[PDB]
Amino acid sequence: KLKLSDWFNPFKRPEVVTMTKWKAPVVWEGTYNRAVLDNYYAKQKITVGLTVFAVGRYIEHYLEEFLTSANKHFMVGHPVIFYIMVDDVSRMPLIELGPLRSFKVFKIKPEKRWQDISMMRMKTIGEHIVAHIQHEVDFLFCMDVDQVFQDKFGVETLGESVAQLQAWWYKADPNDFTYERRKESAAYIPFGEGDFYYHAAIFGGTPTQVLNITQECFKGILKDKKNDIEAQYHDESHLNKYFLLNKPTKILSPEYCWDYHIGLPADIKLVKMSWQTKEYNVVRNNV
Ligand SMILES: O=c1ccn([C@@H]2O[C@H](COP(=O)(O)OP(=O)(O)O)[C@@H](O)[C@H]2O)c(=O)[nH]1
Ligand SMILES: OC[C@H]1O[C@@H](O[C@H]2[C@H](O)[C@@H](O)[C@H](O)O[C@@H]2CO)[C@H](O)[C@@H](O)[C@H]1O
Ligand SMILES: [Mn+2]
Repeated sequence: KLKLSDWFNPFKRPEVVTMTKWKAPVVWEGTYNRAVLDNYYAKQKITVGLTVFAVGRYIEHYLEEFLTSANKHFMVGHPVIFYIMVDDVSRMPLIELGPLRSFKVFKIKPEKRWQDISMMRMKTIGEHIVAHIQHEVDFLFCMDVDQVFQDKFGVETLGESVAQLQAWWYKADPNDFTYERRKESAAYIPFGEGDFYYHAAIFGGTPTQVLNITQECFKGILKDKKNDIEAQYHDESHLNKYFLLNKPTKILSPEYCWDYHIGLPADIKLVKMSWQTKEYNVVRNNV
Protein backbone atom coordinates (compact mmCIF):
# COMPACT_ATOMS: atom_id res chain seq x y z
CA LYS A 1 0.00 0.00 0.00
CA LEU A 2 3.08 2.07 -0.58
CA LYS A 3 2.18 5.36 -2.26
CA LEU A 4 4.62 6.94 -4.75
CA SER A 5 4.56 10.31 -3.02
CA ASP A 6 5.30 8.51 0.25
CA TRP A 7 8.88 8.04 -0.88
CA PHE A 8 9.41 9.89 -4.18
CA ASN A 9 9.71 13.66 -4.65
CA PRO A 10 10.43 14.59 -8.27
CA PHE A 11 10.67 18.26 -7.38
CA LYS A 12 14.00 17.58 -5.69
CA ARG A 13 15.48 17.08 -9.16
CA PRO A 14 13.67 19.54 -11.36
CA GLU A 15 16.32 19.59 -14.08
CA VAL A 16 16.13 15.93 -15.16
CA VAL A 17 13.38 13.56 -16.21
CA THR A 18 11.74 12.21 -13.06
CA MET A 19 8.43 10.85 -14.36
CA THR A 20 7.56 8.94 -17.52
CA LYS A 21 4.40 9.52 -19.53
CA TRP A 22 3.10 6.23 -18.04
CA LYS A 23 3.62 7.51 -14.51
CA ALA A 24 6.71 5.55 -13.63
CA PRO A 25 9.27 7.31 -11.47
CA VAL A 26 12.80 7.85 -12.73
CA VAL A 27 14.80 7.50 -9.56
CA TRP A 28 17.48 10.16 -9.17
CA GLU A 29 19.64 11.08 -6.21
CA GLY A 30 17.63 13.48 -4.05
CA THR A 31 14.22 12.19 -5.10
CA TYR A 32 13.96 9.17 -2.82
CA ASN A 33 13.24 8.81 0.90
CA ARG A 34 15.19 5.69 1.70
CA ALA A 35 14.36 5.73 5.41
CA VAL A 36 10.69 5.59 4.62
CA LEU A 37 11.21 2.66 2.27
CA ASP A 38 13.62 0.77 4.49
CA ASN A 39 11.05 0.94 7.23
CA TYR A 40 8.31 -0.17 4.86
CA TYR A 41 10.19 -3.06 3.34
CA ALA A 42 11.64 -4.24 6.61
CA LYS A 43 8.14 -4.67 8.05
CA GLN A 44 7.40 -6.82 5.05
CA LYS A 45 10.60 -8.75 5.78
CA ILE A 46 11.70 -8.77 2.17
CA THR A 47 14.68 -10.53 0.66
CA VAL A 48 16.36 -9.25 -2.46
CA GLY A 49 18.21 -11.42 -4.92
CA LEU A 50 21.02 -10.48 -7.30
CA THR A 51 22.17 -12.65 -10.21
CA VAL A 52 25.60 -12.17 -11.72
CA PHE A 53 27.38 -14.19 -14.38
CA ALA A 54 31.10 -14.48 -14.78
CA VAL A 55 32.23 -16.78 -17.58
CA GLY A 56 35.86 -17.03 -18.62
CA ARG A 57 38.34 -14.37 -17.52
CA TYR A 58 35.48 -12.17 -16.47
CA ILE A 59 35.80 -14.18 -13.30
CA GLU A 60 39.30 -13.04 -12.49
CA HIS A 61 38.84 -9.57 -13.85
CA TYR A 62 35.53 -8.57 -12.27
CA LEU A 63 33.79 -11.00 -9.99
CA GLU A 64 35.59 -10.28 -6.72
CA GLU A 65 35.24 -6.54 -7.14
CA PHE A 66 31.61 -6.88 -8.07
CA LEU A 67 30.77 -9.07 -5.13
CA THR A 68 32.84 -7.14 -2.59
CA SER A 69 31.12 -3.94 -3.65
CA ALA A 70 27.67 -5.57 -3.68
CA ASN A 71 28.23 -6.87 -0.19
CA LYS A 72 28.96 -3.34 0.99
CA HIS A 73 26.33 -1.35 -0.93
CA PHE A 74 23.42 -3.46 -2.21
CA MET A 75 20.17 -3.31 -0.23
CA VAL A 76 22.02 -2.73 3.03
CA GLY A 77 19.69 -3.50 5.93
CA HIS A 78 17.77 -6.25 4.14
CA PRO A 79 18.53 -9.92 3.51
CA VAL A 80 20.19 -10.37 0.13
CA ILE A 81 21.08 -13.52 -1.70
CA PHE A 82 23.76 -13.33 -4.37
CA TYR A 83 23.37 -15.90 -7.13
CA ILE A 84 26.66 -16.41 -8.88
CA MET A 85 26.74 -18.20 -12.22
CA VAL A 86 30.25 -19.21 -13.32
CA ASP A 87 31.61 -21.76 -15.76
CA ASP A 88 34.40 -22.82 -13.39
CA VAL A 89 33.54 -22.86 -9.71
CA SER A 90 37.13 -23.56 -8.79
CA ARG A 91 37.93 -19.91 -9.77
CA MET A 92 35.14 -18.46 -7.66
CA PRO A 93 36.65 -15.88 -5.30
CA LEU A 94 35.08 -16.76 -1.93
CA ILE A 95 35.00 -13.36 -0.23
CA GLU A 96 33.76 -12.70 3.24
CA LEU A 97 30.15 -11.52 3.29
CA GLY A 98 28.59 -9.12 5.81
CA PRO A 99 25.39 -9.16 7.89
CA LEU A 100 22.29 -10.12 5.92
CA ARG A 101 24.26 -11.26 2.88
CA SER A 102 24.60 -14.85 1.74
CA PHE A 103 25.15 -16.53 -1.60
CA LYS A 104 25.14 -19.60 -3.70
CA VAL A 105 27.09 -20.54 -6.77
CA PHE A 106 26.06 -22.48 -9.87
CA LYS A 107 28.24 -23.99 -12.55
CA ILE A 108 26.95 -23.11 -16.01
CA LYS A 109 28.07 -24.18 -19.46
CA PRO A 110 30.33 -21.64 -21.16
CA GLU A 111 28.82 -20.73 -24.52
CA LYS A 112 31.43 -20.55 -27.30
CA ARG A 113 30.81 -16.98 -28.35
CA TRP A 114 30.84 -14.09 -25.89
CA GLN A 115 27.75 -12.83 -27.64
CA ASP A 116 25.98 -16.03 -26.67
CA ILE A 117 27.40 -15.97 -23.18
CA SER A 118 25.75 -12.60 -22.75
CA MET A 119 22.46 -13.59 -24.36
CA MET A 120 22.07 -16.99 -22.78
CA ARG A 121 21.86 -15.30 -19.41
CA MET A 122 18.25 -14.62 -20.33
CA LYS A 123 17.54 -18.36 -20.57
CA THR A 124 19.49 -19.26 -17.44
CA ILE A 125 17.98 -16.57 -15.26
CA GLY A 126 14.45 -17.67 -16.08
CA GLU A 127 15.35 -21.29 -15.37
CA HIS A 128 16.67 -20.24 -11.98
CA ILE A 129 13.66 -18.11 -11.19
CA VAL A 130 11.36 -21.03 -11.80
CA ALA A 131 13.53 -23.53 -9.94
CA HIS A 132 14.28 -21.49 -6.83
CA ILE A 133 14.55 -17.71 -6.97
CA GLN A 134 10.78 -17.25 -7.07
CA HIS A 135 10.63 -18.98 -3.66
CA GLU A 136 13.55 -17.13 -2.13
CA VAL A 137 13.24 -13.41 -2.81
CA ASP A 138 10.66 -10.67 -3.25
CA PHE A 139 12.69 -8.73 -5.83
CA LEU A 140 15.56 -9.73 -8.04
CA PHE A 141 18.15 -7.69 -9.89
CA CYS A 142 20.11 -9.19 -12.79
CA MET A 143 23.40 -7.47 -13.40
CA ASP A 144 26.52 -7.48 -15.49
CA VAL A 145 29.67 -8.35 -13.61
CA ASP A 146 31.86 -5.71 -15.27
CA GLN A 147 30.91 -2.88 -12.93
CA VAL A 148 31.36 -1.91 -9.27
CA PHE A 149 28.97 -0.59 -6.64
CA GLN A 150 30.20 2.80 -5.40
CA ASP A 151 27.46 3.82 -2.95
CA LYS A 152 24.17 2.68 -1.50
CA PHE A 153 22.06 0.85 -4.06
CA GLY A 154 18.99 0.42 -1.91
CA VAL A 155 15.34 -0.26 -1.64
CA GLU A 156 14.52 2.95 -3.56
CA THR A 157 15.37 0.89 -6.67
CA LEU A 158 12.80 -1.84 -6.05
CA GLY A 159 9.60 -2.28 -8.08
CA GLU A 160 7.62 -4.70 -10.27
CA SER A 161 9.82 -4.09 -13.26
CA VAL A 162 12.95 -1.93 -13.11
CA ALA A 163 14.96 -0.62 -16.02
CA GLN A 164 18.26 1.21 -16.05
CA LEU A 165 18.79 4.36 -18.09
CA GLN A 166 21.98 3.83 -20.09
CA ALA A 167 24.53 6.48 -19.22
CA TRP A 168 25.42 7.73 -22.72
CA TRP A 169 21.91 8.15 -24.13
CA TYR A 170 19.74 9.35 -21.26
CA LYS A 171 19.44 12.86 -22.62
CA ALA A 172 19.29 11.69 -26.22
CA ASP A 173 16.32 11.70 -28.59
CA PRO A 174 14.86 8.30 -29.50
CA ASN A 175 16.06 8.46 -33.09
CA ASP A 176 19.62 8.51 -31.78
CA PHE A 177 19.16 5.52 -29.52
CA THR A 178 21.09 2.46 -30.68
CA TYR A 179 18.02 0.26 -30.92
CA GLU A 180 18.06 -2.71 -33.34
CA ARG A 181 16.86 -1.04 -36.55
CA ARG A 182 16.64 -4.09 -38.85
CA LYS A 183 12.99 -5.16 -39.18
CA GLU A 184 14.15 -8.77 -39.59
CA SER A 185 15.12 -8.86 -35.94
CA ALA A 186 12.75 -9.65 -33.09
CA ALA A 187 14.34 -6.67 -31.29
CA TYR A 188 13.48 -4.18 -34.02
CA ILE A 189 12.30 -0.78 -32.96
CA PRO A 190 11.29 1.54 -35.79
CA PHE A 191 12.56 5.09 -35.94
CA GLY A 192 9.86 7.29 -34.41
CA GLU A 193 9.33 4.90 -31.55
CA GLY A 194 10.96 4.41 -28.21
CA ASP A 195 10.87 5.97 -24.78
CA PHE A 196 14.40 5.48 -23.49
CA TYR A 197 17.52 3.52 -24.17
CA TYR A 198 17.86 1.02 -21.35
CA HIS A 199 21.12 -0.53 -20.28
CA ALA A 200 21.09 -4.37 -20.14
CA ALA A 201 23.74 -4.25 -17.39
CA ILE A 202 21.05 -3.79 -14.78
CA PHE A 203 17.41 -4.81 -14.78
CA GLY A 204 15.17 -6.25 -12.13
CA GLY A 205 11.69 -6.53 -10.67
CA THR A 206 9.73 -9.21 -8.87
CA PRO A 207 10.68 -12.78 -9.82
CA THR A 208 7.45 -13.00 -11.79
CA GLN A 209 8.24 -9.92 -13.87
CA VAL A 210 11.88 -10.74 -14.34
CA LEU A 211 10.81 -14.17 -15.51
CA ASN A 212 8.68 -12.51 -18.17
CA ILE A 213 11.47 -10.11 -19.16
CA THR A 214 13.95 -12.87 -19.56
CA GLN A 215 11.60 -15.33 -21.23
CA GLU A 216 10.47 -12.77 -23.78
CA CYS A 217 14.01 -11.67 -24.45
CA PHE A 218 15.22 -15.18 -24.88
CA LYS A 219 12.31 -15.95 -27.22
CA GLY A 220 13.44 -13.09 -29.45
CA ILE A 221 17.06 -14.25 -29.23
CA LEU A 222 16.06 -17.71 -30.40
CA LYS A 223 13.74 -16.37 -33.09
CA ASP A 224 16.56 -14.25 -34.52
CA LYS A 225 18.80 -17.31 -34.63
CA LYS A 226 16.19 -19.08 -36.77
CA ASN A 227 16.17 -16.01 -39.05
CA ASP A 228 19.93 -15.92 -39.23
CA ILE A 229 20.20 -12.48 -37.71
CA GLU A 230 21.86 -11.37 -34.45
CA ALA A 231 20.68 -8.16 -32.79
CA GLN A 232 23.26 -5.46 -32.92
CA TYR A 233 23.43 -5.07 -29.17
CA HIS A 234 22.48 -8.65 -28.36
CA ASP A 235 20.36 -9.09 -25.27
CA GLU A 236 20.27 -5.30 -24.78
CA SER A 237 18.50 -4.83 -28.06
CA HIS A 238 15.93 -7.39 -26.99
CA LEU A 239 15.59 -5.88 -23.58
CA ASN A 240 14.85 -2.50 -25.05
CA LYS A 241 12.15 -4.02 -27.27
CA TYR A 242 10.77 -5.73 -24.20
CA PHE A 243 10.59 -2.51 -22.24
CA LEU A 244 9.03 -0.66 -25.20
CA LEU A 245 6.19 -3.18 -25.20
CA ASN A 246 6.01 -3.67 -21.43
CA LYS A 247 6.88 -0.36 -19.82
CA PRO A 248 9.05 -0.61 -16.68
CA THR A 249 7.23 0.43 -13.52
CA LYS A 250 10.47 2.03 -12.32
CA ILE A 251 13.53 3.47 -14.03
CA LEU A 252 16.88 4.14 -12.43
CA SER A 253 18.85 7.24 -13.37
CA PRO A 254 22.35 6.88 -14.82
CA GLU A 255 23.62 7.57 -11.29
CA TYR A 256 22.80 3.90 -10.76
CA CYS A 257 24.99 2.79 -13.62
CA TRP A 258 27.52 5.44 -14.57
CA ASP A 259 30.39 5.47 -17.02
CA TYR A 260 33.13 7.67 -15.64
CA HIS A 261 34.64 7.80 -19.13
CA ILE A 262 31.95 10.49 -19.71
CA GLY A 263 33.29 12.49 -16.82
CA LEU A 264 30.94 13.55 -14.02
CA PRO A 265 28.47 16.12 -15.23
CA ALA A 266 26.14 18.09 -13.05
CA ASP A 267 23.21 15.72 -13.34
CA ILE A 268 25.17 12.86 -11.82
CA LYS A 269 25.02 13.76 -8.15
CA LEU A 270 25.93 10.56 -6.36
CA VAL A 271 27.16 7.55 -8.29
CA LYS A 272 25.89 4.22 -6.98
CA MET A 273 27.56 1.99 -9.54
CA SER A 274 30.23 2.55 -12.17
CA TRP A 275 31.27 0.67 -15.25
CA GLN A 276 34.58 -1.17 -15.33
CA THR A 277 36.88 -0.14 -18.15
CA LYS A 278 36.50 -2.57 -21.03
CA GLU A 279 39.24 -5.21 -21.45
CA TYR A 280 37.89 -7.20 -24.36
CA ASN A 281 41.34 -8.17 -25.64
CA VAL A 282 41.75 -10.24 -22.47
CA VAL A 283 38.27 -11.24 -21.39
CA ARG A 284 36.68 -12.15 -24.74
CA ASN A 285 38.16 -14.88 -27.02
CA ASN A 286 36.24 -14.25 -30.22
CA VAL A 287 35.28 -11.25 -32.31
O1 LIG B 1 32.76 -13.83 -22.01
C1 LIG B 1 31.69 -13.47 -21.46
C2 LIG B 1 30.96 -12.29 -21.86
C3 LIG B 1 29.94 -11.83 -21.08
N1 LIG B 1 29.84 -12.28 -19.74
C4 LIG B 1 28.72 -11.81 -18.84
O2 LIG B 1 27.82 -11.03 -19.65
C5 LIG B 1 27.81 -9.63 -19.21
C6 LIG B 1 27.58 -8.77 -20.48
O3 LIG B 1 28.79 -8.71 -21.25
P1 LIG B 1 29.75 -7.45 -21.20
O4 LIG B 1 29.76 -6.91 -19.83
O5 LIG B 1 31.08 -7.89 -21.74
O6 LIG B 1 29.02 -6.47 -22.24
P2 LIG B 1 29.37 -4.91 -22.33
O7 LIG B 1 28.70 -4.22 -21.07
O8 LIG B 1 30.85 -4.72 -22.21
O9 LIG B 1 28.69 -4.45 -23.58
C7 LIG B 1 29.22 -9.52 -18.56
O10 LIG B 1 29.25 -8.45 -17.60
C8 LIG B 1 29.26 -10.83 -17.77
O11 LIG B 1 28.39 -10.80 -16.64
C9 LIG B 1 30.72 -13.20 -19.20
O12 LIG B 1 30.71 -13.52 -18.01
N2 LIG B 1 31.73 -13.64 -20.03
O1 LIG C 1 24.82 0.33 -27.61
C1 LIG C 1 24.75 0.03 -26.24
C2 LIG C 1 26.13 -0.26 -25.75
O2 LIG C 1 26.84 1.00 -25.59
C3 LIG C 1 28.20 0.92 -25.12
O3 LIG C 1 28.66 2.19 -24.72
C4 LIG C 1 29.25 3.07 -25.69
C5 LIG C 1 28.26 4.18 -26.07
O4 LIG C 1 27.06 3.58 -26.56
C6 LIG C 1 28.87 5.07 -27.16
O5 LIG C 1 28.03 6.21 -27.37
C7 LIG C 1 30.25 5.60 -26.72
O6 LIG C 1 30.85 6.28 -27.77
O7 LIG C 1 31.13 4.53 -26.28
C8 LIG C 1 30.55 3.75 -25.16
C9 LIG C 1 31.65 2.78 -24.75
O8 LIG C 1 32.91 3.44 -24.74
C10 LIG C 1 28.33 0.01 -23.89
O9 LIG C 1 29.69 -0.31 -23.58
C11 LIG C 1 27.60 -1.32 -24.11
O10 LIG C 1 27.86 -2.14 -23.02
C12 LIG C 1 26.10 -1.03 -24.36
O11 LIG C 1 25.50 -0.16 -23.39
MN1 LIG D 1 28.88 -4.97 -19.09
